Amino acid sequence: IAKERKLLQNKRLDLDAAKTRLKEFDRQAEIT
Amino acid sequence: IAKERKLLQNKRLDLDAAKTRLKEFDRQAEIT
Repeated sequence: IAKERKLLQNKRLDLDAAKTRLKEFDRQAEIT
Repeated sequence: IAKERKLLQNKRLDLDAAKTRLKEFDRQAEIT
């Protein structure tokens, strides 16, 4: 549980980096 | 022309970084 929520909080900022630059979190958030 | 193609070759790798991590280049490539 701590591993899945740690990778959730790790790759949440990775998808923040993927979505905020305009012009591993779905499955990880689902398992978490 | 050299400035627009330099920013093309600069931000092409930026959108490579944006698209290869799965789960400024459109307008720059159009002007170039």
